[PDB]
Amino acid sequence: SLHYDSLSKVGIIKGLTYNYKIKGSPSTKLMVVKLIPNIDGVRNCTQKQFDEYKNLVKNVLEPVKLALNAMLDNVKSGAIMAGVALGVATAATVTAGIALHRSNENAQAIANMKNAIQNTNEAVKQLQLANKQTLAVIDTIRGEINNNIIPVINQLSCDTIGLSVGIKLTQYYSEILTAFGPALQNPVNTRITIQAISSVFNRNFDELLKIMGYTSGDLYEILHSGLIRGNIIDVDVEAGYIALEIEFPNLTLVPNAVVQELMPISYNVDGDEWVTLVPRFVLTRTTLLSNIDTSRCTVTESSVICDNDYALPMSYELIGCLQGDTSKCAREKVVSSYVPRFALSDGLVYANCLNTICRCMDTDTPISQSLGTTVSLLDNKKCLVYQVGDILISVGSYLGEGEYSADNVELGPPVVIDKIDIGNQLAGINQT
Amino acid sequence: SLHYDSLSKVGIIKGLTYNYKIKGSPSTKLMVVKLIPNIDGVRNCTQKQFDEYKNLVKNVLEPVKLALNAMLDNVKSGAIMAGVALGVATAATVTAGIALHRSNENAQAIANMKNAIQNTNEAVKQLQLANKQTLAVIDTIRGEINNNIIPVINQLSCDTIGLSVGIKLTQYYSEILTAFGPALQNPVNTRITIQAISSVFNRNFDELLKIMGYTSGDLYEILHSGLIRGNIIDVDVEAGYIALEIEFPNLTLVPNAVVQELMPISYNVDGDEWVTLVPRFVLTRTTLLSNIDTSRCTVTESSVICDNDYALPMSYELIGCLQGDTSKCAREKVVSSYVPRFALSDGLVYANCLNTICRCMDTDTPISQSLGTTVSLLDNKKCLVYQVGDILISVGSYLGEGEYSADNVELGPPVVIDKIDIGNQLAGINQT
Amino acid sequence: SLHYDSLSKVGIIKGLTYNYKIKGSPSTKLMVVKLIPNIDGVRNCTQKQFDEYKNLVKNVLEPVKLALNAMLDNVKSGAIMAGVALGVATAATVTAGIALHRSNENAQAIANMKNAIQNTNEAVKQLQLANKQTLAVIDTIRGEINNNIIPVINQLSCDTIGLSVGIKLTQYYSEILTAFGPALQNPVNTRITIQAISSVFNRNFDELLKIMGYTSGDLYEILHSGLIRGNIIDVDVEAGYIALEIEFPNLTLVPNAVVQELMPISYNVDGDEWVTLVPRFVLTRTTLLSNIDTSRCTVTESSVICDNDYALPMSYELIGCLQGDTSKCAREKVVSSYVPRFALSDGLVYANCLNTICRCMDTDTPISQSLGTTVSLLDNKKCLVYQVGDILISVGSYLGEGEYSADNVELGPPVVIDKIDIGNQLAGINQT
Ligand SMILES: *[C@@H]1O[C@H](CO)[C@@H](O[C@@H]2O[C@H](CO)[C@@H](O[C@@H]3O[C@H](CO)[C@@H](O)[C@H](O)[C@@H]3O)[C@H](O)[C@H]2NC(C)=O)[C@H](O)[C@H]1NC(C)=O
Ligand SMILES: *[C@@H]1O[C@H](CO)[C@@H](O[C@@H]2O[C@H](CO)[C@@H](O[C@@H]3O[C@H](CO)[C@@H](O)[C@H](O)[C@@H]3O)[C@H](O)[C@H]2NC(C)=O)[C@H](O)[C@H]1NC(C)=O
Ligand SMILES: *[C@@H]1O[C@H](CO)[C@@H](O[C@@H]2O[C@H](CO)[C@@H](O[C@@H]3O[C@H](CO)[C@@H](O)[C@H](O)[C@@H]3O)[C@H](O)[C@H]2NC(C)=O)[C@H](O)[C@H]1NC(C)=O
Ligand SMILES: *[C@@H]1O[C@H](CO)[C@@H](O)[C@H](O)[C@H]1NC(C)=O
Ligand SMILES: *[C@@H]1O[C@H](CO)[C@@H](O)[C@H](O)[C@H]1NC(C)=O
Ligand SMILES: *[C@@H]1O[C@H](CO)[C@@H](O)[C@H](O)[C@H]1NC(C)=O
Repeated sequence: SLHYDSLSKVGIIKGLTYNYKIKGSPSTKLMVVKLIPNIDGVRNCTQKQFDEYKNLVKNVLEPVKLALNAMLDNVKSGAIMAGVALGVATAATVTAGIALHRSNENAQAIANMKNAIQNTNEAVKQLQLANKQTLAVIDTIRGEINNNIIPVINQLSCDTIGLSVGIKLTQYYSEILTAFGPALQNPVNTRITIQAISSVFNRNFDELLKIMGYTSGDLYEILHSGLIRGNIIDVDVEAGYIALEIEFPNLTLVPNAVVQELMPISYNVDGDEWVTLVPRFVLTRTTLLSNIDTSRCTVTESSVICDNDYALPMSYELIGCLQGDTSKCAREKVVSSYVPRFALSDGLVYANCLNTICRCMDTDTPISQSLGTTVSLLDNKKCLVYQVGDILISVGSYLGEGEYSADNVELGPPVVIDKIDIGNQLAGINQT
Repeated sequence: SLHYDSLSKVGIIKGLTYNYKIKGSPSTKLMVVKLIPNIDGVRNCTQKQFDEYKNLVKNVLEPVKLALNAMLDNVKSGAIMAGVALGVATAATVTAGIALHRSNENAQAIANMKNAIQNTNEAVKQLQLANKQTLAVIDTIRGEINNNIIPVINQLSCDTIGLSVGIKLTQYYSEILTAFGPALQNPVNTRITIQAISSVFNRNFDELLKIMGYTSGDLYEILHSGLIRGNIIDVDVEAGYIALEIEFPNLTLVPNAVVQELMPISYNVDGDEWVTLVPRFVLTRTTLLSNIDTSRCTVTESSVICDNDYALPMSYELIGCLQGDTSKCAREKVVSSYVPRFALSDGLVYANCLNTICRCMDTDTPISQSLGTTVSLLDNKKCLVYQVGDILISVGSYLGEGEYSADNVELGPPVVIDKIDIGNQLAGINQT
Repeated sequence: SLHYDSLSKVGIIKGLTYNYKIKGSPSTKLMVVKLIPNIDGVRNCTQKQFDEYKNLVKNVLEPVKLALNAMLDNVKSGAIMAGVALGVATAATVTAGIALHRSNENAQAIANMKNAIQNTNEAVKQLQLANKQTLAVIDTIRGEINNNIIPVINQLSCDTIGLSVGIKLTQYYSEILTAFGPALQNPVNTRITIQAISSVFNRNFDELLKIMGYTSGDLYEILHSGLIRGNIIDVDVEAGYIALEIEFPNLTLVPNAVVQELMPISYNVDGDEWVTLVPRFVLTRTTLLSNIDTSRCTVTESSVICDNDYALPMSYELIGCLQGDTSKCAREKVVSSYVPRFALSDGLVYANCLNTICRCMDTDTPISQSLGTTVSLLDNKKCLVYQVGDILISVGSYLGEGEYSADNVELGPPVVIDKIDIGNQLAGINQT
């Protein structure tokens, strides 16, 4: 439970409040990415280039089929994993293996549609499966032929058509190696985001989502957070395609979990300028404080959205600091020319008026701050419009038992923190 | 003030000297990015796809217009911010809000040109505003229609034209969501680099700069450093466009500020190989040393260019080390097979001749180093061409009071530094 | 030498074993990237735009030619570097300078083919040099003209052809500045990966490799690891091209070097849930342990592939921990809702049955764990199929002197580790 009045006196001002969300239950859609295109219309001119290409595709997929079959043979049917056959695995790996087995029904439904997939002549098509599920099938290369070669085909000789298609087949191959590289090497454990899958399809993830029945504008939270992901459930070596299953997860709101932002400003210590060291975000669960590493999460207007729960333990001293004992708040000296010197909270302005400019516009007078005063509070008790630095701002009233003051503030120890500095410091401590 | 003679004896060799620059005053140009294209020529074939598209654009921009109006209503007219209405903000946020108000004059000048923007039929066009400012207007989609559909339109049926344009409209939409995503969610505080804006325009930032009156080759320092940035000043929901203001800042040379590079090499300690731990870059201001985090700056041939002043405090022990007391310089043991074992400074070579190969080519003799000697200096007093490792090099003369030696060098404490290692070490220290 | 039985008792389970590889000897191929295209077929319509373009290219390359000549003049002929003329350099810089001199023979062979390069009319061409080496020559722009303008040229007026080509020339220029930016500023020391070079050629690295005589599928280890790189050996300012030399290195298997993965799980301490802090990867050389920073390496199915040898020293306490003294293993408390609670190793399952669900399926009974027990081992001595969490798994037999137990496990000190937390903690330690 954060204590805001004692924190503001060491320059820590209450910022925005966000709620906390984590990935919830799954929902899936099926997709096929074709590696071997339908080249009807250019077959006689491109015969040489196309046969070379097909052989390369086969060599890429054969090792993938072996990896997928190796895992399927370790699961029998809930489903039981053969621990001895698998030998070594993480809990996540074992779970992925079981999931692959469960998805085999969809893989078979897709395989039985092989002819419909092969005979598709449009870059994007939707097929129906025997189990009433839909399948999104894409062949980027066919699109490029339909748009760039066919409309002008009567102007091109076969040598030109052959060379032109060969370059297209080749650049597509490079896009596959880049987007699915890791997934082809480890098809059981690797997941691919929708924005990465779309890099094979000219980067058009909006089209892929539309086929699967979604509007991009309605998926902002899971799309932007990178939570729409797929995995390889099957491959067909001779047909030349990869079967993916794509997840569109729900989000779970975590009860009694609040993420609070803190806004540090500089403060005065007998003529010197200092800043207090606290984490930007603090996670509170009912009553307890913990650390939240938001560099691994997406922060939105109202929510912090994480894939999993990333709460980390907070040190004893930091909890003591945040709960109101300022003698435990480590501070660092400011040496650079800029640092935030004011902030707005609940309509009031907190500022270091010894390092920035504070004036009352109603009276055209300067605002003083004694050297023993750490921060100054600007409210509407005496003046409505203040000049703070290069801006003018109107403020509200102060709520409290009496006039705000920061005349006798207990400060924590000074620190210098860096990788090299800690090395030198800790060595000095143990050497002495 | 760095002491180079005592530092070279622990393997720290003086490297290149750079000056220091930070962002200076702004200069701006106006731009409009059209989301709804001019489709004259295909209107009858694309009617269905185009109407769906326009509705999606409207839904994307409406929330942006609300965010922009919400901030404008908090500023009245210098301009005064309503702190109570805003409630909670950083100093940066308040400044951004005031800036938005100031840019409203340009937003109105652009709005009054709405018909000229809508009736543009070229991918890139320059318009004149009533206030004698120019406006750069782009519509990437129109370019694609002019280049890929119109020249072959007599070969295409309407079903084909409809589908072909639909895919283009859709992929453009995806590029907008990726490039301006964060900016549409927070249009007041988010800034976009020119190389990111250009990702909507086929990645052609040179064309965008040319229209705005600049040559890319003359903007290397601010272009490469990521300092050319824009922000959203207005949107037009029904017209389907975003109005941006793009900054082309001047750079400020910081007086008496010098950034000095240090080049660590290994050295000998009684048969073991050690390296001293110092920061690669040290910032000096007149006489004082501080840390500079160059991972956040662009380092060029002669300058270190930072957006803001990022100087950080340096620890007491590290200052003592760098100023000549080598007993304060922490060292780490070398366990890997490679480490720099020599360096060139002021025409002279410093090397660890117990771990690498040092020979005099003039006499074809080996160069000895006693076990108590930390580093050896190779100069032209005795030999002109030296073999150092696998290279041959000519050297200059040594400037000093007498022969260089490193026979009695006081060394600092040994350390091992990592995240896990510090955890274990600090725990051991407090537990004991 | 890792001690696995005592480590499993604090939740550290043996994971996968990888071998260790580093970059070996070089092999090279030559390439030319043309900046000034062959525009035969559109010369009369594009005259204005083309002349402006050529002037811009000249201005970009002139400074590069000066940097290259400045270094060549410091090397005479093994080759000898002029240390005085160079002044200040790292060992790496001096080596790069010597290498540039050695590559000058190839630069001359390329220059003598200038007319063959200029008269090439296909996007990708292979030329023969007088020294029997091949040269890969690319001109992306020519490809775009051959594919998008010529087939429809009778439908386009000159104004249209002029504008259309101008946009293509301009976007190409932007791609060059992005891909070779750093290389043009520092042509002696900067290296470019093949996937970055290919970003000038529509991202088609498979085509570039094919011309140079390679199959992408056979280069997975060096291609994916980023070890296929080139450097600028020459430029021709008037002709408008950059000459590159591209390296295709062999890999060296490091003898007696093994990289071992560790898999941490949670464990019980009197009702609390804790996890032990160890590095994920440990490098062993014959008998010695060291740290390996794999974030700088590519991890493949069987190998860890690094550019250079990145072994780092390991602390005394961590070695003691890993070699069997568990009182030296620092631990951290779990506060988040998820943590791995089991793992599979050598067919056996290790689990924390106080925090997850453990049951025997053969008898349909729960598996107990006393509060004083740290971890539980699930083997086939009593039950074949276990339920662990939400999965079912079959297990093998335990190899040892008797029944596995973890009743009296000595634990190391508790820690909280973060950047801020260490700052506060170390300050408290020195202040007290
Ligand atoms: C652990 O605590 C000790 C004692 O405070 C630290 O040693 C002292 O550190 C200060 C800087 O914080 C040194 O500053 C100098 O003090 C003298 C006063 O004699 C003043 O004239 C100088 O201008 C400067 O301010 C002080 O010399 C130094 N004391 C000694 C005996 O060396 C120590 O650095 C702390 N350890 C860590 C890792 O922080
Ligand atoms: C703080 O200082 C103490 C005392 O120097 C450190 O304890 C000692 O650390 C060394 C390694 O630096 C251990 O190495 C061993 O020393 C014995 C000599 O008895 C030698 O035969 C071994 O081959 C090895 O070199 C030494 O055992 C250990 N001393 C004790 C009593 O355990 C301590 O590690 C330092 N703390 C930190 C965080 O650095
Ligand atoms: C270095 O060691 C000392 C001594 O263990 C640490 O001080 C103590 O730290 C613990 C937390 O680890 C504090 O926890 C509290 O203990 C009281 C028992 O009196 C209990 O009732 C509370 O609920 C809570 O568990 C303990 O108060 C504190 N001791 C004192 C005198 O303040 C110190 O934090 C360690 N330093 C570092 C950097 O770890
Ligand atoms: C290739 O096949 C198409 C479709 O039947 C035909 O129109 C074209 O003339 C054929 N080209 C050659 C060289 O046979
Ligand atoms: C569409 O409009 C254009 C321009 O007037 C015309 O040439 C074309 O024939 C029209 N197509 C149809 C299907 O009406
Ligand atoms: C440009 O040159 C080509 C090739 O000789 C010719 O066919 C075309 O008509 C010329 N165009 C003009 C405007 O002279």
